[PDB]
Amino acid sequence: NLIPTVIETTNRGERAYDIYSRLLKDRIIMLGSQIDDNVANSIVSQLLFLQAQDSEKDIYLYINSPGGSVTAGFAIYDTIQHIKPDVQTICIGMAASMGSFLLAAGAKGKRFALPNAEVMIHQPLGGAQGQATEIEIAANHILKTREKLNRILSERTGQSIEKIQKDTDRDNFLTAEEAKEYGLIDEVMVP
Amino acid sequence: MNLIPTVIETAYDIYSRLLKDRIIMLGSQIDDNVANSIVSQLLFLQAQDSEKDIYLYINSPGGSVTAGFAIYDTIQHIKPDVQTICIGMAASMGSFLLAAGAKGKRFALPNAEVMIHQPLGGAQGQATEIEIAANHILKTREKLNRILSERTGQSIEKIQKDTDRDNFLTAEEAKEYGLIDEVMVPETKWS
Amino acid sequence: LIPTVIETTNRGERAYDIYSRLLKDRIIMLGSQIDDNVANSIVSQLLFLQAQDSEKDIYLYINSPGGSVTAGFAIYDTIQHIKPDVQTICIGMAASMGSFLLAAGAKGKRFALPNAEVMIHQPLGGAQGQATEIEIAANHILKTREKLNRILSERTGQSIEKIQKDTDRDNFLTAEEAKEYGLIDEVMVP
Amino acid sequence: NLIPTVIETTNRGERAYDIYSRLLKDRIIMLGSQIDDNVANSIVSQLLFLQAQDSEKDIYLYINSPGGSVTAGFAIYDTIQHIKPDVQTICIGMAASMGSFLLAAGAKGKRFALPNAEVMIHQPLGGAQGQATEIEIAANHILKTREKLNRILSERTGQSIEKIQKDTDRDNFLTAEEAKEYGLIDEVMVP
Amino acid sequence: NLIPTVIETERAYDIYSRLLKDRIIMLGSQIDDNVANSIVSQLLFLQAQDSEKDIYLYINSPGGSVTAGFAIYDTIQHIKPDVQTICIGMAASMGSFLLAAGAKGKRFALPNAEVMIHQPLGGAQGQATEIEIAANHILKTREKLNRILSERTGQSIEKIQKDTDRDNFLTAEEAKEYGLIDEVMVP
Amino acid sequence: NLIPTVIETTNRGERAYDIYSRLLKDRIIMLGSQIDDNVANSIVSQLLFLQAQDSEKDIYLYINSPGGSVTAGFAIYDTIQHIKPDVQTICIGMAASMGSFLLAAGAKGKRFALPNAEVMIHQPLGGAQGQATEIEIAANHILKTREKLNRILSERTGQSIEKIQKDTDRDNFLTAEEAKEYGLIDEVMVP
Amino acid sequence: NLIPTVIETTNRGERAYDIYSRLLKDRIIMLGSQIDDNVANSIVSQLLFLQAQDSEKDIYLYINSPGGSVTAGFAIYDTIQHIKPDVQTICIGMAASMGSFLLAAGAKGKRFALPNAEVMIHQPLGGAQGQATEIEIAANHILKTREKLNRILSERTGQSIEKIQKDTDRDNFLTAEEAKEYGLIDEVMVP
Amino acid sequence: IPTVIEYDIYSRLLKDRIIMLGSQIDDNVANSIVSQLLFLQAQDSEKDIYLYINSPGGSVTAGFAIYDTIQHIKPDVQTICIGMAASMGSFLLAAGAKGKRFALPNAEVMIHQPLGGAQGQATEIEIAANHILKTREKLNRILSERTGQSIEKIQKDTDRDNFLTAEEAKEYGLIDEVMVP
Amino acid sequence: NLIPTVIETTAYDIYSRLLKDRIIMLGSQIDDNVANSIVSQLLFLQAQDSEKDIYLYINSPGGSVTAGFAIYDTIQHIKPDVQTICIGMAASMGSFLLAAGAKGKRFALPNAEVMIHQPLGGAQGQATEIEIAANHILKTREKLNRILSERTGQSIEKIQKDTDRDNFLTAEEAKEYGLIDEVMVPETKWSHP
Amino acid sequence: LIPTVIETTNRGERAYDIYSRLLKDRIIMLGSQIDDNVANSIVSQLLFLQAQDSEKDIYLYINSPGGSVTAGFAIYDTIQHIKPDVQTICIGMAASMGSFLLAAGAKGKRFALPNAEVMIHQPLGGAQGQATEIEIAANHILKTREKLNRILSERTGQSIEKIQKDTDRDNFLTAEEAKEYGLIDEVMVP
Repeated sequence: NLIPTVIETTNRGERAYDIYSRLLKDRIIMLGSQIDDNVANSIVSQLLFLQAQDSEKDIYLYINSPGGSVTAGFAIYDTIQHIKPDVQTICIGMAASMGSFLLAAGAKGKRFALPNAEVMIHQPLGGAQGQATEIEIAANHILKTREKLNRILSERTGQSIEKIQKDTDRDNFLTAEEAKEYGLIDEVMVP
Repeated sequence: MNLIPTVIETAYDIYSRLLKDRIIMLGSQIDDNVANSIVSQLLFLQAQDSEKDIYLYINSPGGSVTAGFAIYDTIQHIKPDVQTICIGMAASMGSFLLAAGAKGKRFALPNAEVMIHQPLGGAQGQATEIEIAANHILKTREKLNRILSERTGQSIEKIQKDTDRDNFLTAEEAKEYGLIDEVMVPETKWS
Repeated sequence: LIPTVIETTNRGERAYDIYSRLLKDRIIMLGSQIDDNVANSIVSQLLFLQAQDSEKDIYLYINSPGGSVTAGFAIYDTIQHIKPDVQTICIGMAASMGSFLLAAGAKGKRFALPNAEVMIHQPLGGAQGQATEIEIAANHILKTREKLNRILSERTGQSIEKIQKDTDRDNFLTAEEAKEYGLIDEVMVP
Repeated sequence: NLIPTVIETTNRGERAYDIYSRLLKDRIIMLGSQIDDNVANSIVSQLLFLQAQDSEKDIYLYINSPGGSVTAGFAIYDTIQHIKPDVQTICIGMAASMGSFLLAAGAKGKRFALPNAEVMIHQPLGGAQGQATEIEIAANHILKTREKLNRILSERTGQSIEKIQKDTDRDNFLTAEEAKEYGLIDEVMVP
Repeated sequence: NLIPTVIETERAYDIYSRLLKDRIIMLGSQIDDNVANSIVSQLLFLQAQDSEKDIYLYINSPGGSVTAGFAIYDTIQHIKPDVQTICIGMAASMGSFLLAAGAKGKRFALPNAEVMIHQPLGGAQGQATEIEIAANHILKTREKLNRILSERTGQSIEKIQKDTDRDNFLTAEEAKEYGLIDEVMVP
Repeated sequence: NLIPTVIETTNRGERAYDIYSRLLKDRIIMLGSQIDDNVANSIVSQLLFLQAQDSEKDIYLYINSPGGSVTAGFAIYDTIQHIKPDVQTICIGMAASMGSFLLAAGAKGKRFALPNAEVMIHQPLGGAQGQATEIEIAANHILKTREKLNRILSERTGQSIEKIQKDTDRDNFLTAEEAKEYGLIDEVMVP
Repeated sequence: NLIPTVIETTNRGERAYDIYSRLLKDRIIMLGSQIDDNVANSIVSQLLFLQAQDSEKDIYLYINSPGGSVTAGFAIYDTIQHIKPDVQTICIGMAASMGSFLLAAGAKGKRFALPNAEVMIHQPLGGAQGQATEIEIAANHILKTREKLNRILSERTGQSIEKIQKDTDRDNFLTAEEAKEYGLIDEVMVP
Repeated sequence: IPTVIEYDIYSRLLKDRIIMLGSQIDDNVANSIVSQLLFLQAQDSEKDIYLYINSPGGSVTAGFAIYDTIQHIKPDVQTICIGMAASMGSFLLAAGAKGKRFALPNAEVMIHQPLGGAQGQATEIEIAANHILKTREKLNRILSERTGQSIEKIQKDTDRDNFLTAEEAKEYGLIDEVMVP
Repeated sequence: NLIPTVIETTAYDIYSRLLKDRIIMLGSQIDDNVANSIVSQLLFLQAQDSEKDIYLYINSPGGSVTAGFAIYDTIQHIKPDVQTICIGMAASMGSFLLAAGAKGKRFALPNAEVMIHQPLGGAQGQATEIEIAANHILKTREKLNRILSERTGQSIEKIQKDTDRDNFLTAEEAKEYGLIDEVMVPETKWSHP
Repeated sequence: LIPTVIETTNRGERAYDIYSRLLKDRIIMLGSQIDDNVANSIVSQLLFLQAQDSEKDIYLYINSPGGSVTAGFAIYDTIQHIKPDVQTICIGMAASMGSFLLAAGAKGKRFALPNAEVMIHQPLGGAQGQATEIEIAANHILKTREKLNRILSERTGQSIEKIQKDTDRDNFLTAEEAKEYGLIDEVMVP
């Protein structure tokens, strides 16, 4: 039992939705995996389609993710800012790395976490191999990527870039209350 | 009219047939994929009817704590009561979810087992990195024990002692512990 | 390759896999090892059939080498829990937890075909780690064996002491031998 | 190109069958692989379905199989004898081991092979590992299983148990004509 | 709902299935039990639809299992309709055997198609007596293939034995001359 | 991982589209992978289909790709140029190597990047093995391929061949604004 | 990865086509992979299907292929020649080895390449292992195969067999214009 | 000749008629110990030999090469269990000169039934089963002779792993004395 | 009592026999094991005689930079002149050691190859960790180039440019570059040692 | 597992492996692929033999499929540099860099046994990476080929142009063909 189906019956007969497609009808998108190009391609396409249907109505992005690719993360980030409707973000379980970046990327006032959800922030990870000059190019690129991430996190959270740099040097785990205090979300969702 | 093909396992599978009657079947380890699916089913069922009970059958060795908390928080968040029924085994995060069902509506069948223990994990790298990971797991244990204490009526101190090692409980022991409310006996089939 | 059956209804054609087609006639096919996935499916089918009709009999065919004891117990308790009588029919082999489920069918409604085999034995497992962790695991499996033997005793009429001796090692039984044992009620003659 | 689809257009629409499901509609079952518990489950289910559709019309079981599991073979064997319709057996290509046993299990007068089909008989195979007494138990079991197979073969072919024992000590390949002479089949199907 | 239409494969109406509507069977792989069972099934279905109209079997195959090939061969002989055989690309080993097995006057190859004939291949492991049984079996299987090829080509068993000792590649024209096909299909 | 479905209800039917096929209905093509022959075959086919539906309406090509095969990239490049509609290009996330080549291949005035999308340019990569003569043939071939690539990029950007050669000697990472200044795109799309 | 779908309103209801089956309605066949027996089976099937639809109208074969099996290539080659419709060939990206052979195989005056498409010609490749007499048989066969390829290529291009032999001794890469001058194609399609 | 611990330390003890078994019993180990036993007899056919045993056992045939060589030679072979003597290890410990079988106070002994495998035809499985059952009968008979226990008791006591302390091994008759410091 | 003689070990091998004549034979990659052995040989030879020349034959694709510096620093540290002779190839740290020989005593045979390029490395982990690894390899390159400048007479600027990619030099080009002092030709066999 | 030879010397019994015993008689055995390790050993043997006697001939037996060009040149240059003549004797096969070393023997003292084989071809290699890197590797291997052909031309008396043509593909020569070519001076009669 992985992904169940929901049947609706209308004057056109039966139609079948997988559970995620059923929620998409209600403008809900689930980000529930590692972020890669396939995942970003999917989320981007869902956002574009939802705007096409209605440019005024809110979209709800549920986030349970350990992060992943920074550029895939930025394809989702930029699409969210680009479209007309507000995108609410809701953290369930865990938002780490690029996942926590996307959580912070929701419409101001509309970023949430459930009470026992975990938020983790840290610096980007990568690799470099080859000649000294090639390692230099790769190091400069990851350093500039970190600067870009911190700059945006500063705008979204209200914290200084200096504070962001210090707090992301090592793995930094926050509770839902701490994430609110930090400025990564706006509210902890009460039962 | 168009009718959706029906199957036991993948189309309209046996689990989707139960979902129509507001039953969710957990029969695997808890990972992010399973949690995201269960969360989605829970949100779907609330949207269909905010008042009617939901039924969550649990046979699970447990798994990810964060994936488990995604389910846990969704259950508390939603309006309908979620009944939990242990069949076979509920271990680790599986037992945590069983204990999280609506008060008075947490059940086990007579030969089902319940296992409670401490969270497991790993760390590698620098002394400072191991420290951060140790602190994180210890805080995760404190969070789990605090909630179990609230849901069982057992003290935090007692939970800590009883979970130091693998602790197997019968259905009756689980009831006495406060993990469940009632052992469902075959004699009361017809009430 | 699981075959499809298409049925005509007054509002259109419906495709079934062969197993869902038999499910329409209240037949459940167990033809594999018992694990959490298989137990989830069998339990789901049992609950579905109870919800369709709480009075009509269910037919559970069993060809299984066994598997997880906890997964087996999920099925066992579900069978005891539901209102309908669950008939059990052994075809091929019911071994270990498979034979436990065979014996769990409704009294008078436990069958084997003439050449079907039954095997009973003690539970299998493992433990790794500290002396204390090995002790917890040994006590648990020993308690599990007592539970299995107690229920088997009640379902077969054999004493707990006899069950213990007979399950010490692999014990292969013919369909007639299983009937004599009290694991089934009748051998189904063609 | 593995498994093609056939389309039939009816008064109330269009219906699509894979080739094997199309033949099943004409009471034809294809046993075309090694016999295991999963193959047996599908064959038994098809036989049970066909009897429920019509309890008197013949069933046709085509066999191209190297054989496999004895107990899975017996699930099929016992189901065939149990149901009311006559089950015709037709060897195409090869029937070896448990496949040749099932070929001989067809309704008397209705067991066939095509002229160039190959039939092989031999003693059961297996294994045993562990303590001396465990090896003894496993040896006693396979020997008793061989006795059971030989006894039924005797009933089905008219050959003595003594002859079957000798003729199956090692791999014994038979032509369609030799299989008829042996009593494994009734007729060689001539073009 | 209508099944989706695709080139290659839910369930789907692929290009091969669309040809099967016109009584054409496409063999474009090695011959194993799965391929054979599907082809046998297609032949039985086509006979049941119409027992009079011709069937067309295109062959591009390196061969494979001899028993799987005989499952196809015997089904072709068994059914009422004529089965035309058409070699495209290559018919090797059991593939060339099936090419030769088409209806008399209705076995074809395209001009640049290749045909290869050779002896059966196999293995044996174990006791001396077990190697002997395996050896006798493969030699009998060769005898069976050569006798049938003899009837189907009009070549003597002696000549087939000699010509199949090693890998023997034939052009479409050489295959017609050999009696494996009846005609080379000219554009 | 599952791709969501969108069901479009028409007058007398229902169309169940996967999200990508739903966008294609609105003349949107999503390039969200490495470029290889299979991806090129699909993109080219989508372009041909869209031309056949309407030869005048714009097409939208979203690009999030690390590039890949040069020849496969040229199959797409030449198809874009061949067809009558304007193909707008929109970089989201990253366009690297052949991905950045296709980005620059869009209709003039209609090449775009989102604010945080990354663009990378570098020289072609390959390999050669065997005899001295064979290595010579492969070296000359890859050198001629680089000359072809640089000449086209020169035409598309307005930069000289000499400048492109220098700027592509090593991995060269560009921001969206830098990509605009370079002439690879025409505009950075602001929210 | 996933092939997009086109859905159209038809006399039998809403009909879904993969992008390639939709193009098949315009008599377009897309070769975008290595040539093996399965690819050949598919391409031959499409050619036969299109002839059955209409025996007079032209077919358009797009070629992006690194080549592959010579025998599979000849199954396609002979099918192209056998059928009544003219088959137009259009090189996009790369036509190498058997790919370039199929490109040259198109209807006289209807063989095309897009401006940046590449063509490569060389001799057949193979292998031989075993006894000296077996290596002899394999060598003779591949030499005979090369003679066959060169004779046909001579007929199709207008070049002498002697010139083909020399030009194909090693990997020989050609631009679209070079391929035209050679006689492999008739025209370069300018945008 | 150069000397190392690992002309080694074992070579030095062999001069004083000491043979060290501190590994699993396989054909290579058996060949070495047999060769050492034959060498010591050739040096002096009357003087005692000392065999130290710390072994989890191993091959039954390899163990029987050693056992039969002990019985064949003229010198008494004292056996001294250190650490653990399991399976064929405990068999060789019990095989020492009567009255000259020893264990150190914290040494362990384990007895159980032989282990094996079988794969193939029913007839082949039967031959292998009959073989291992005969092997067990041979081991149990010899163990009965060397301990004073009945064949019936040995059979019951070796059905599963049976761990013994040094004192328990003495009471069982596998050794004669537990050595005092 | 006499030590057994062999060409190569599985005993007094061929390299040990040449070591008696103060010849050290480098014919492999430079790793720590090779470096520790060569350093040990140099220290031994100095202890035998602090005056007499050492002869280091080099046929090496190079290897570990730190291992190469263990050898380099030992050469400079000891009293005797170490002659270097390139046979076959001296690449990367191999070419660095060739250049490290006693001034006036660095040779290549006529068909030997010399290759110079930049150091190679790797980094994985956090952005901060990649930065540390990059800075370390860049400083390592500066160090190598500085020493090559001093030993060849070429400017640091020239070496940087010339080592950006693989740069293959003939024996004569290596002389012209200042990596060696003389191409040892067969014609001088009898007239010169 | 090389056999040992023991000899009485001026102050005691000394053991040699078969190869170091032959080395006493100024014989070096090449019977493998050429790599840096093999070259280190061959070069070392040649330097040792020069130091033992600078005047007496050395005998190099060659059975080798070739291998590293640079490792081969280490050997080639050492031969040309040392004072004594190096005789070369081909047994079995001298292929690629092996046939180059065979041709490198003192002129008049290059031999093959009657059934020995000689093979000549162009250098083999590879390159991965950027277009610029592939160019550097291609220029390098082409320059390496020109160097080999120039020396072969000098050693054989054949033109560079003929050598280029004759080495385009694998070219197998009998012992008599290798003499005619100029790779050896004589085929040794039994």
